[PDB]
Amino acid sequence: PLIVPYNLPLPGGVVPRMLITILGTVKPNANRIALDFQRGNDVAFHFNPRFNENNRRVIVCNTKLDNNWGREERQSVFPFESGKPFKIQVLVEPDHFKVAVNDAHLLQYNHRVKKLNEISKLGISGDIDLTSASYTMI
Ligand SMILES: OC[C@H]1O[C@@H](S[C@@H]2O[C@H](CO)[C@H](O)[C@H](O)[C@H]2O)[C@H](O)[C@@H](O)[C@H]1O
Ligand SMILES: [Cl-]
Ligand SMILES: [Cl-]
Ligand SMILES: [Cl-]
Ligand SMILES: [Cl-]
Ligand SMILES: [Cl-]
Repeated sequence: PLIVPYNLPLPGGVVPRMLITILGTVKPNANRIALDFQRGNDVAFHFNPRFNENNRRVIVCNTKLDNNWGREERQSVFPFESGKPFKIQVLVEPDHFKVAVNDAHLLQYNHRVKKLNEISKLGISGDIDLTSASYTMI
């Protein structure tokens, strides 16, 4: 088991055909999960499931540049459940991050930060027990 918040270095940044796999379990009565792909202080891709935003479950995606959040992209398809184990896979493609949860496609997020080789750390936080965080090339 890993301690949350967890920082996974991505040596030399991300590259198309890099696959990041995160395994864990959502805690009971969870409020949030966040994956933050960082370029220094900037957040290239924030993936943020929210379990209770105005009594709705929603996934918020965004980018933070110079300490300012941009336009949110929201997804109402919500594959997570409190108490249950999950697998998140993030596949880096030339023009998008592609996210699958529990082997089902969820969403894609167009690259706003374009210096892919400078996105060199992934922060994982929120109301989860973290089992594994790794990457490979496909
Ligand atoms: O966009 C991701 C960040 O969202 C904010 S919450 C955010 O607040 C603005 C007002 O500034 C609007 O109400 C949005 O509807 C709302 O989603 C979080 O505080 C950050 O941690 C990011 O998750
Ligand atoms: Cl949140
Ligand atoms: Cl970084
Ligand atoms: Cl839930
Ligand atoms: Cl693409
Ligand atoms: Cl950039």
